[PDB]
Amino acid sequence: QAERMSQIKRLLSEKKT
Repeated sequence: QAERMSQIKRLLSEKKT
């Protein structure tokens, strides 16, 4: 729900953390 646990899995996105 949070942009936290999902954030760890968006390493494939263009430029996100």
